[PDB]
Amino acid sequence: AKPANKLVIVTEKILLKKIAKIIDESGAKGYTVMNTGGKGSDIEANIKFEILTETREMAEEIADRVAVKYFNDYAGIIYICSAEVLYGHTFCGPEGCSAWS
Amino acid sequence: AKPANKLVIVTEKILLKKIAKIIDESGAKGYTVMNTGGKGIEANIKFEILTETREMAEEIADRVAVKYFNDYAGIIYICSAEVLYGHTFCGPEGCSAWS
Amino acid sequence: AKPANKLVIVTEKILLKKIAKIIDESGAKGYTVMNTGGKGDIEANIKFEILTETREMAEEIADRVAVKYFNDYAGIIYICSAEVLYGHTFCGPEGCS
Repeated sequence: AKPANKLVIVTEKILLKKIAKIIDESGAKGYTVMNTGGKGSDIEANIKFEILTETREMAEEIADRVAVKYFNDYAGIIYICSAEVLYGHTFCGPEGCSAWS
Repeated sequence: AKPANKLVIVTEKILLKKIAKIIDESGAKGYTVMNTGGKGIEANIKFEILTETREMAEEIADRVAVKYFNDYAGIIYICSAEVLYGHTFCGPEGCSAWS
Repeated sequence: AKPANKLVIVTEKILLKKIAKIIDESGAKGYTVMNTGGKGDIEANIKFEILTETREMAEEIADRVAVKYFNDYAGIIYICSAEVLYGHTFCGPEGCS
């Protein structure tokens, strides 16, 4: 297994393409996005991005860049979880996630 | 970053408003909720709630489970998280960036 | 609370029923699945989340999904720690004590 940070961004849907561009420019290999309901009826339609990164640095760079650009003006939360990647051709490369020295 | 507990509730979709009322009364600052599927594949719902303490998370879990989960299907679990940004979660002071 | 392993699988939507079969055959008690998007334009994919009482059960699901599909279909599998607080099926009738 390969260590990873899982970065989660929950914010306004209008920001979808701008945030995707930031993730793309970061070096992260990819992302998952989903429609959510958010209360922060007063439920509103949000989006949630999930990004695995190999380093905590990469995750903080994405978080910092999203927040600095948008979070004065738009509601949002960004948080980080630990994770281990078991399989993932792009994340782990072709040697896979359980290579030996 | 600020430590958080992430409380997840997966349950029947008919309980959405009922469970949202409990979360709103708890003092948690917000929640996300999403439409999901479970083994029937039948439509259900998933809430995710960040709390500043484990006690707050447990109080929400206890109240939801006792009120509904002896009558409706539901599962409640908790994970650790660290919050980097969040005006409402961390407050106007921010998420303690040098901690 | 009961310690648990949270296994997540993100893969192509066409695989939904075939992955669900592997989860069901594993001994896992159930799963949540959702429609998601991935970098494409974004394109549609699916995400499963499965809680298991042991690590080896999670890995057995991961290994079986990757060996059958991941030479031919895109996919990522990862694992997180969790604790279950309430869950009649996961914890048994005594609860998650």
